[PDB]
Amino acid sequence: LHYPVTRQGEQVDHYFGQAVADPYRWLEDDRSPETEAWVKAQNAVTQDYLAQIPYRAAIKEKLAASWNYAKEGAPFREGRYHYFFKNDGLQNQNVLWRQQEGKPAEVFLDPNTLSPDGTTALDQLSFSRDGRILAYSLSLAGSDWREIHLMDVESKQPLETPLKDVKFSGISWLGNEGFFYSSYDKPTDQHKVYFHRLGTAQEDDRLVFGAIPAQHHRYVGATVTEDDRFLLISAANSTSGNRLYVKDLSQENAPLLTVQGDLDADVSLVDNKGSTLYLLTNRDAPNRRLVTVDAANPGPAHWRDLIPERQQVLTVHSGSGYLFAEYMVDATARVEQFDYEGKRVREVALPGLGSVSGFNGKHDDPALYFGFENYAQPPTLYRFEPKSGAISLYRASAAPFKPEDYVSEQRFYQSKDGTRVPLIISYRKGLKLDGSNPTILYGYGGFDVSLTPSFSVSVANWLDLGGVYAVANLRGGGEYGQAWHLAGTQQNKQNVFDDFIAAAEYLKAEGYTRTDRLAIRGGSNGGLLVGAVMTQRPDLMRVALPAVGVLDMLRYHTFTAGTGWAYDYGTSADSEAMFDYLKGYSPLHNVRPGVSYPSTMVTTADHNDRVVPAHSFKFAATLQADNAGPHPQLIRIETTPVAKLIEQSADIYAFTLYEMGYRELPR
Repeated sequence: LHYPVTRQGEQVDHYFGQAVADPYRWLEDDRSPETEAWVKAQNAVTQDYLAQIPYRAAIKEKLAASWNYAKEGAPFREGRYHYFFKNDGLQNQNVLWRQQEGKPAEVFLDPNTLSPDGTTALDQLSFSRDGRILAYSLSLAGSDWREIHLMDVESKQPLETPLKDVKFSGISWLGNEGFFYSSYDKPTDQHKVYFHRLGTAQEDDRLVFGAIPAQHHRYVGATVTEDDRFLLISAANSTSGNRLYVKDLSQENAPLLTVQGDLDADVSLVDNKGSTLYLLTNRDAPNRRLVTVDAANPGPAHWRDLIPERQQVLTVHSGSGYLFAEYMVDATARVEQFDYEGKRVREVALPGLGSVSGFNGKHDDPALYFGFENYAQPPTLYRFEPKSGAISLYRASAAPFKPEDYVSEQRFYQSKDGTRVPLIISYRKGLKLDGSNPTILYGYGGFDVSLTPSFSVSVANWLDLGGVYAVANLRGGGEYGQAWHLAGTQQNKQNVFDDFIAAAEYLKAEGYTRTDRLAIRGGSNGGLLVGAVMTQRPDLMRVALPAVGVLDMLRYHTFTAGTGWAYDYGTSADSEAMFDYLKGYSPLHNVRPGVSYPSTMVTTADHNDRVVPAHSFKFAATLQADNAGPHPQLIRIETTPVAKLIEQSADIYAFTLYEMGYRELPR
């Protein structure tokens, strides 16, 4: 196996008088002739290696087939039509359909046509109060930038020229006058809120917040309440914590009032009832609570509990004049229904143990819809009649997978410090705990993100191939509130890696699998997780699959959206203690010459806005130069989409099973 030669530069960075060599610094430029040539060469070696795997084709074909099935989302009324997303199984992007009373359904907006190879994608859609105008954002290529298009809903033709330079933005209508959105320029790290009035040019949009020094923030958002009474402005500099402001829209030129003026807690708007604001917050409540306060004196000291904090994490949706409190019980959902006065109407019986979506609707919606799923249960839709609480099946899944053919169980293990951590293990019924089943252990562990049960075609296909899929709810995530999150941020980040290592040990000890049959996987912060564990414990697994990971913890913040993750990671510039902690686990800086790493398949796109390819490029290069054992250190750089995903999903599984010693499908 001959790796492409990777040139070593002379770059040397210094942190607190300490020197650190970075020979692959030139790879940080993913658009230079050199880097693009290296990328091309690498993909060559990789595809050549995968060519050796006989069953790859069968896996791809199995993946393709099982994916082709009709999908249809929940309907939602706007104006005089009911809209709904559909996919006949062969379409890259879901199509928005529309239908009027008794009349036949028609296509309303098909994103696939907006681009030859379906590159451009539909992100968010927002209808005016009357449903006569639709604003929707499109993401060209694969960047965080957007364009907001404006369509006349009746004729389905463009209303005005699209708004440009929109990013990390919402789209919230003030009646039928216009909408609020966010952008970094006028109308480069000072995000601002602007108001676009229909019938005017974007160059004249009025600045609402973010321009004066006191309002400078990296991220700002704006939302107008359903009844058009209040404008809520959130402002933040990092991924956790935000300030919040309110403006009464029934008054003429009302001033901004401060709901929360510090970044010591997250607080967001749920709805309003008259002049009373309903807010979800973790302020003085690690598991979050729902509070109310009068909009005319909305400070934290006046907030009053509507739904008090409990031992489980709270999330709140509103619809049909009710509030729906979703609680997380060991990563699985439970739902309760309350009225705006805080009185509990009932516990809503869910179809089982998993994840629920929905329960979101307008004040007047006669019925609410919700989806249910888990690792063995493909997405199912239900109709919930609010008043009686009657539930009825709305759309069974057309996916080619029978739930009862699988097992999905929850187990708890203990991490290094004794902490109890949940783990959900899924597989085809009939499996024996003899420790030989090929297994993929997945995790994330960060940014208060909770890994709740989710159905995946690619995963269900791994289960059919005889493999085991295990998802650990590591600290760093939000499964057990802020405490769970914080025990995995900054100088505690090692707790996340220890929890992951312990899950690996549990799976072997319980007979699910063994070291040569274990693969660990993760994406982004999960890519960091894999990179950190494979460098600290190369002896723990057979295959490592770090996707789009943050792997250079010393320079991650000098890049892209990296400037916004300091809350969770801290930066090498904060202090020497933080620099030392980061250098202590930074994957890129912990690869050592002479170590035998497991077979690795680093995945990433050639260009990416959120997590720059440089992380993966440099990590892969470093592994190829340092690895001593006979295991291949490869990198697959992606260069239509679902056809490219299936391709990549097949490449990963083929590589994994092949590296575990298989030369014929496990089953």
